Amino acid sequence: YRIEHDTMGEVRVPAKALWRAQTQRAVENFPISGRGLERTQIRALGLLKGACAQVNSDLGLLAPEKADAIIAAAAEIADGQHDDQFPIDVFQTGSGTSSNMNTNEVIASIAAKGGVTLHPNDDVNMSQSSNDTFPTATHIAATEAAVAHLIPALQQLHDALAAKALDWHTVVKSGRTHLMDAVPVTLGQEFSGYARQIEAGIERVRACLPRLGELAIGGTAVGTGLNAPDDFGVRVVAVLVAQTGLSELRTAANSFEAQAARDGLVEASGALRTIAVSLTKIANDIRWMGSGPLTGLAEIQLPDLKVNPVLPEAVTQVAAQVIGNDAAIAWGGANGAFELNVYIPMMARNILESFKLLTNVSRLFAQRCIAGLTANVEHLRRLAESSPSIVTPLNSAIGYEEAAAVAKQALKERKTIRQTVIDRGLIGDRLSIEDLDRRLDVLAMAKAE
Amino acid sequence: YRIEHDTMGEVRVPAKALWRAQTQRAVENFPISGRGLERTQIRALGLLKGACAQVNSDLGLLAPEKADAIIAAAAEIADGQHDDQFPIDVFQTGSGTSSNMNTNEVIASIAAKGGVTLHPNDDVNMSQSSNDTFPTATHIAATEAAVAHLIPALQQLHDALAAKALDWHTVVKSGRTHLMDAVPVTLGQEFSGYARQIEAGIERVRACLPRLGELAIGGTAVGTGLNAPDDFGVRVVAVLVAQTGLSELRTAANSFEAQAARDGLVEASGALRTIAVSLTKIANDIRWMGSGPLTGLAEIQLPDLKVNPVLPEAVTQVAAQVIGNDAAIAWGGANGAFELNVYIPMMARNILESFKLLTNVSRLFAQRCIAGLTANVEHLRRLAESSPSIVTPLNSAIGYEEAAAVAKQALKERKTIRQTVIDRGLIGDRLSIEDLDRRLDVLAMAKA
Amino acid sequence: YRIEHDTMGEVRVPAKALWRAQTQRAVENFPISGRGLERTQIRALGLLKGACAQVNSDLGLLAPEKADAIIAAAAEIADGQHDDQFPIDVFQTGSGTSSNMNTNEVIASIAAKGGVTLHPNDDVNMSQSSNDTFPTATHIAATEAAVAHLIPALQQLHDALAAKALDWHTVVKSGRTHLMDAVPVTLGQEFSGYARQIEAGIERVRACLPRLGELAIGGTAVGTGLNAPDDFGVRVVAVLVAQTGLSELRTAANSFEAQAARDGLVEASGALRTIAVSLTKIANDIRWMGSGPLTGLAEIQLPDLKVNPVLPEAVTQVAAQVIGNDAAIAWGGANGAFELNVYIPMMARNILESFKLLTNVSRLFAQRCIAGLTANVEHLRRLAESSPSIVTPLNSAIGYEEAAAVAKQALKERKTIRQTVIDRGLIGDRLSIEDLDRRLDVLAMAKAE
Amino acid sequence: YRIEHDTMGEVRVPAKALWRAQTQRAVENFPISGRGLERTQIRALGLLKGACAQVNSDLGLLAPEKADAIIAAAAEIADGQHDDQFPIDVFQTGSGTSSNMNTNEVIASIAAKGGVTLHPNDDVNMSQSSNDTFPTATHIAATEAAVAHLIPALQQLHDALAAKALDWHTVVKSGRTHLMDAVPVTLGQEFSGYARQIEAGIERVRACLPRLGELAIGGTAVGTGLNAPDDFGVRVVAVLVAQTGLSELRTAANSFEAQAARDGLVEASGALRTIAVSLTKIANDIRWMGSGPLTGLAEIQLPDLQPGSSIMPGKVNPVLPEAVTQVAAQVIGNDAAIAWGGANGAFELNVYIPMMARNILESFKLLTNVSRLFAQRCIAGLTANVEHLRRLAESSPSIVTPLNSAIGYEEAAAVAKQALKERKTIRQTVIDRGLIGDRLSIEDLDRRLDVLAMAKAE
Ligand SMILES: COc1ccc(S(=O)(=O)N2CCc3ccccc3C2)cc1NC(=O)Cc1n[nH]c(=O)c2ccccc12
Ligand SMILES: COc1ccc(S(=O)(=O)N2CCc3ccccc3C2)cc1NC(=O)Cc1n[nH]c(=O)c2ccccc12
Ligand SMILES: [Mg+2]
Repeated sequence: YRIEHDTMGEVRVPAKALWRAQTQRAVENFPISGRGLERTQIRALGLLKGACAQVNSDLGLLAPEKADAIIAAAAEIADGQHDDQFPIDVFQTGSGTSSNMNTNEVIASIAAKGGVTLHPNDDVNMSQSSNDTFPTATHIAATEAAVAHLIPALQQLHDALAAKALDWHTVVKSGRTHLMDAVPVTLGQEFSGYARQIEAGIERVRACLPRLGELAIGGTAVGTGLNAPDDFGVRVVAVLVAQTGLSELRTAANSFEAQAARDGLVEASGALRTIAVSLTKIANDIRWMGSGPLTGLAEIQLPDLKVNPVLPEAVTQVAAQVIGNDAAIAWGGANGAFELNVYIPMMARNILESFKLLTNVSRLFAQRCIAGLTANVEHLRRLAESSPSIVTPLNSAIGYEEAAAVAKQALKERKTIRQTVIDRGLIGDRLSIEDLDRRLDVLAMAKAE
Repeated sequence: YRIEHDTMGEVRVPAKALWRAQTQRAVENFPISGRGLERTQIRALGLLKGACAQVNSDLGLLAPEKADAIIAAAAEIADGQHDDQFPIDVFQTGSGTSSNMNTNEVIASIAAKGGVTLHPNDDVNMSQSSNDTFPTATHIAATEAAVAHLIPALQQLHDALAAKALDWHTVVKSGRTHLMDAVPVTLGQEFSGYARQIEAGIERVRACLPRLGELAIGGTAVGTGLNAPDDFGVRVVAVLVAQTGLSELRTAANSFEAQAARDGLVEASGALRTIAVSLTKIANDIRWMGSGPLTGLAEIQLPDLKVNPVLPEAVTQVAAQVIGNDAAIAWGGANGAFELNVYIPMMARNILESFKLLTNVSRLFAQRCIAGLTANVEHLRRLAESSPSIVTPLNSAIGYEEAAAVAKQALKERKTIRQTVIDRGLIGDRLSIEDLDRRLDVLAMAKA
Repeated sequence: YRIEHDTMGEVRVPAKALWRAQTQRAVENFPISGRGLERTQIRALGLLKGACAQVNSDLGLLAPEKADAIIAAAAEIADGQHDDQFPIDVFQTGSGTSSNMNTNEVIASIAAKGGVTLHPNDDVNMSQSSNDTFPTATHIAATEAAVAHLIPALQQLHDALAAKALDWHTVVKSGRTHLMDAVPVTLGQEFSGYARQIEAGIERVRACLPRLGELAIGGTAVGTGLNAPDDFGVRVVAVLVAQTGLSELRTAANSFEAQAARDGLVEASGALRTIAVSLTKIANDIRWMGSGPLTGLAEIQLPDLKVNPVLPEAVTQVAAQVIGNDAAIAWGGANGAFELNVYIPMMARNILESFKLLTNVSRLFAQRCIAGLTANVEHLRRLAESSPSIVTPLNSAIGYEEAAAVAKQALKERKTIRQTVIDRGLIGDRLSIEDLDRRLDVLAMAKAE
Repeated sequence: YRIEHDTMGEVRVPAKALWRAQTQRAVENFPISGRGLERTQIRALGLLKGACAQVNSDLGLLAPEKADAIIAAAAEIADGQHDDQFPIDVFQTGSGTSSNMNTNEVIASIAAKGGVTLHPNDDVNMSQSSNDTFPTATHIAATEAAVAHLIPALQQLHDALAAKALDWHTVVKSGRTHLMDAVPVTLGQEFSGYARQIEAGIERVRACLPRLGELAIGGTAVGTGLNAPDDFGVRVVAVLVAQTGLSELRTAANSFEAQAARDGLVEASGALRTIAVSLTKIANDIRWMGSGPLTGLAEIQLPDLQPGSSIMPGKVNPVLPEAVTQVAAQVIGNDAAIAWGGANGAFELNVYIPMMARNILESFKLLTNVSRLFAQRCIAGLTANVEHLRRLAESSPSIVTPLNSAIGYEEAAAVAKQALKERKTIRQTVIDRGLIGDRLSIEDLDRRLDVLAMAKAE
């Protein structure tokens, strides 16, 4: 234990900890979840403190020797060497002040090892406030999770779904509407639908990026930029864009909206919620198609990990969590007051978790489920050919009444419509075998080649 | 009190009604909510039936006499002349087939009044299925609601907020963070923030239009187009765009996705929910600013309709409704199976209600609350003159070190920056009283 | 099109409208949804005004002739005679003061026609405020909906599920876990699970009644009872109980909690949301059981209204709406300030609609779906007797290696496990035909009563 | 590291790991959240495995030396000694079978260190299945969180709010409706409302326990009890109640409902969501009451807990109401996830258990922890600005009403007008208009304008 102090007085701190007194106060004040900032959030805070020290150096506001020590410690934090030094709960002051101070105190302690004296709030927090730094880090983490992780993961799932659409282009089967037998489709067509749902999901994430990428940096305490250079924002963003390659990061269109609200996180959660909705439909269909092996639909076989549909269950459970996280994000989003929205840590936890779950589960689903599905091709075609649904094209030749008798007999004898029409002696007067084969071609009915 | 014949018995229908037997069976099957389709949904079904008859006539599949009569009846339906011939509950067969058949039967009856006999299914439902029609009318209605009603209403609200941001550009007041006294801002700056939130809301709606506008029409029963002309979708969409002026209506990118899912309504509801979140923050700040006149902030006076903030209460209640509607839409969205999402009538009721509530309340908020707000300028300035100050704007007069000493002593002795500079005997050749006041001026601190 | 004079100016009021100037201004101020109060809310406002006039008369505060006029007018409103006289939008002032005034004006106008002059405020609103009346009417309406309408409807559905569970006691079929074939159950056992879900739903509704039936009446503007008799609450409640027979109605435990919050509505919506969850599971299984007639499960046939499962679709759509309404109620619930929660009309619309939809859809589901279901008995037994899941009790006789071979051949050749064991020549000293029959007794494996 | 053999080949496992092959496959199959079971779930799985081995011994199905070794290992898990041996993701197979096998394997590995061979499946999973175990452990954990932790934390907040209600019994202030000035109340009355909200919240938790405490144990794979003793459920329950003292644990009313659905978790989340709604109203009113101290309401002062700002050095923030409102938001989100998993079961099994368990147990923990912090570090230390509140109440136009019968509603309205315009008290404005006289004495006025009497405190 070692003694430290802040504006309010003196505080006991673990002796070998890189954090200081404000972080220690926050440890004692918020033992709520036992969970702190994620690696992506810590990395974001590191990048931002580095970019801030760079621009403060560039405007000759910060001595070069201090800027260099900050930039080196900030590199260390962005790299992941210091996660053990961020012990503050997610459920902290709603501005993220506490985690901002955590980053400043940890950076000061790293520089102190290299023999450089930094003041956490006069050097490491120079030209900044808690109010604009913690939301900036949150939007950097979210932008990076959308562009570098989620979109590529959904592109891999899209590609696995589109590959199946192609492989299964002629695998004709019974359509189902309302869960009841309908006119024919192909597994390919169904998988082209699933592929479109994920491609549309990528379009929805891309459409939110012009507002997700907005950074509050330079707005200071209330959005006015008081105590910061007038161009602090555009300079810090230019450093982050050059360092990350994330061209989507940009200065806020309005510095007050960017601090009074987190509407860009609510907007983004909407896209993730819509993806969760798409993945629920895709995973449900796939587990139903794999159902059996005797009493279910037995259309396809899932790869093993009689196989339980374990990846569909993970996907549907992840979707349920994204929906829950979405409601929490919208709740925090609505409840800002005046110059600041004080639900940032909670909203940050939820949107970053939704990004991570959808990313990881989309890759596992694509690789370990979609890629290895095998279709019961001949069985699917036999059912499609034996369905009362395909008798309609026969009504003009044999009449409604006889069409109905053919469907009833085909079902009762478990035979194809073709073999029932022959069995009933309808060939000859009503139509020829050539006519029957044209009318009952289930692949032509599916309007596939 | 006319009696009709159904293939499972007899059906008594009201004599003034234009619907027939299938619609009456649906009236009897689903007495759940006692609410039917809204005007918007009736209109879109009319628009769709007129367009389908036009293309069926153009392809020579439908005798022009019959097409003409369908087109005439459909135009009446689209023009709101029959909003009382659609008695089927919202909570019906999940394809919306019942409401589809309701539209077919009303058109048949209207045509019969002008001497033309139409079969509801073979003529009025020609080239269509029971599964591609109701989702098409739903996306027509939602696209029209977004483009012709919501976006203009939000633009009216944006423009009222932006007008106030300009009026109040130099109306200094105290900032509040965590509800606690903060450095100065202007009422103008806060309104510029509100205006940007509504502008971002319009951008959010605009961004969903490429998917909201996708129509299933031509996909038929399962998305394959069986029993429809190969170009039915593209030709119908072209007629609908021509008649409505809605360039946002488009053929589905994937005919299977367009019927297996309603992801477009889920996406759109997300934009409306975000708008509802923005509107809550704006309405809440405005009622708080008008709070009192004695026990509140008393920053502004709302127009009187001791004024209760009735329009902020209507806005926040609408917002709550849009959040609930949004949960219902997503729930229906997720629960499709194979070739058909069967939550369409419930998802339609919820998205179209969210569009209508946000449109109506945004116009009312803009016109009957925002436009008439008056600022208590002298009160606001007195709050600004009570905000914390910073020593930074003294740096050039006393130096980092003295300024640092001023901040420390102000904090320790719980004094203002201004009084601490005076008490330390800093007034003199280096800093006059005029200079200290100009350096710490509250409007300058707001950096307007 | 008759004319009324208002302080603000003249106001035109429709001819056969019983409302006055304040209601007309509200119609002009809030054109938002075009939907007004529901029949239950209007009846509750009538009930409350009658009981308030009865008590003001009993205490000597109101002339008997004025009290008699109010009680007669209020009875007509509570009888559903004036549902067209409440034109104000749900999205009105959040206390519901506009609707309270609407009731006062309608009563004054009904009394005017009988030669009695009532001041809407001074007489019909005597001892009441603008804030304790509308929530009192909401809680009366909700308590009545729960006790008189929803519980009976749920009891009807319970008894239909229980009746099917009894009729299907020995209808052995293949269990399903993860949608995959599992050891046997009966249709009866599954229906007994659905019955319990609905019985537990009735328990959930009964459990919230102690707080749902709490009435704010007598609290006046802020909960203190200023401007009302000290015993007004207990007196009006005693009249409402004696008149309606709703013993669940009670004074609020705390007069400030009853006006500052609508927590009892949020609690009740949670019970309705749980029922919506139970109904989703029941309706989804039932439509899945009736899927076919060829490519689906084909366990049961639903009665007509190849039959589409239209009532399970109505049920699952109602469940979605109840879930959405539940989210709106909680949102309004959380957002009260100080002495008053100003989301009452929105919360009232959503709770009373959830009660109505569940009541109506439960009765339709019980009568037109559940009562008429018919099981494919012989077919269910044949699949149960043909399932690889049931070979485990052969292990002690022929070994788990030979038992796996029997399972694989039964499935490939679409034969019963019994016929496959015989076909493979396993009958003999290690296994008698009677021993095989005991081992593969699928109904015994289900362990029904 | 150390090699093992599954029936799908060879698996590598951390050396100082007590889990075996199947847990390591699950670690490889499901890298989704990087978050595993919580301490309460692990303890519950320990309690259940020990109760099952006791009953299997009692019924003579499991050799006493095997049962004692499971009981000893299961007690180590329930005591929290092996909280690092459960690496499987929450986002696993929907039954919880992976986490069930994790428990069986860690128990087998603990017993091997003492010279006893346990087959994870045949001995540690005896009479149980892959489907009635995990939901049993979830309901144990959730019942224990409700009765042992949340209800006492709520009672502590209730008691802190009630003590303020009593201390502020006579602290008169203006009421606020629609955020506008209203007739007088006391700060004590408002706090009595907050107290009643938390008390009702405890009633709401109590009312769910008869169904939250229902255990699936003994139902086996599909709810029929096949491969288990007919009375396995009542016997395991009898042991769990005797050992834990948790009287709320009971065998399910219907064995199919208990595995096909998790409606008890949905029901309990509704109670927690209602508490989150109450806490939102209480915390929002409290931060507003403490707002300012110069530009806000300044009704009360919150105890200081850390510095708020560097730019504005002396600024102190309502950090505990902020933590409470954020926890509330998380409970509402978690509640939507639980209901979604709840509705989506199929036939004999609801396969959303691990996700529903994570969300309900977290809601219980956040509400417990934040309720105690709120009671101790915020409510207990609140101070009222008594003179400020009384001044506003004595100057309120709302209090002129009881002058009606003495001077007329018109003259009363002029007193309000004048007092409001000239920033004076109603009592002084009435004197300043020469109203004191024959029909209104100076003590009659003091009696009529008694603002505490107008609050009507019991
Ligand atoms: C999950 O659906 C199934 C699962 C397995 C099997 S199987 O290959 O193992 N199988 C077992 C039954 C059987 C009976 C006679 C001849 C051959 C067979 C072969 C069939 C089915 N469905 C059907 O038998 C469909 C069916 N057809 N025709 C009917 O009249 C009928 C009546 C009621 C329900 C369904 C139907
Ligand atoms: C919805 O599941 C079904 C629907 C209909 C029918 S039916 O009665 O109309 N029918 C069609 C198939 C058939 C084949 C030979 C002899 C008779 C029949 C009769 C069967 C089924 N299920 C099955 O055929 C189940 C099945 N059993 N054995 C297998 O190896 C297998 C392999 C792949 C997929 C499924 C399975
Ligand atoms: Mg004040």
